[PDB]
Amino acid sequence: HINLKVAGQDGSVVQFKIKRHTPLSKLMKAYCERQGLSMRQIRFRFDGQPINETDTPAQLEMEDEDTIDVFQ
Amino acid sequence: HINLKVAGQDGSVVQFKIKRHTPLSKLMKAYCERQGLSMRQIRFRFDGQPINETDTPAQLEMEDEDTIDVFQ
Amino acid sequence: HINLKVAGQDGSVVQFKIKRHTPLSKLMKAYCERQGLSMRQIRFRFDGQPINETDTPAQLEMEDEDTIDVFQ
Repeated sequence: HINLKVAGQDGSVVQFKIKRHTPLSKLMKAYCERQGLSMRQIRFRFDGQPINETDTPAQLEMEDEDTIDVFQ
Repeated sequence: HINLKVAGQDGSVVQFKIKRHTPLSKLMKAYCERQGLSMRQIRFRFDGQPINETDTPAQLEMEDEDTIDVFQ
Repeated sequence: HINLKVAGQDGSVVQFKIKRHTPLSKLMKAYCERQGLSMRQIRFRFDGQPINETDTPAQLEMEDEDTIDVFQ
């Protein structure tokens, strides 16, 4: 697994672990469930690029302790 | 204190700090309270072994930044 | 940004990132919102000193991976 941070605009940082070839939608759904948020209302980006349903950490060239940004 | 991670099957990783000779039930109860979960429905394991009410990090040979796995 | 930990008496550790010259009330409000807590009922301290509305990490001489303590 690699460890990823999900950072909100409020400064909150929530941690996940995910395998490099697993879709990031695993993480996005878990974030929403754990944080009581809706995909209808939030968006996830990595180094400015939107993350799609099937993108994986390896495809997006993510490394351990990288950060995903969440926006409204 | 040592720092411990509690990892769910969804990839969520939640952090605790606990003294080495304090029972892990402190951590288990705090996890349940903070995550809105019930002991009735979840179980905690460390390197495949169930964690009991009075087990301590020192007894289970846990070290800083180790991970506890949570299951349904 | 620097990374800060917010530690509860239950051993929970929640992470934030904040710029050094931004008021810590950003973090305090985010903690309360994310944790479903009220400022009416909790207090934040750093190395024994209460944190006020306009105190910044730089003013309080905080560094990456320092811990803020939360109390009832």
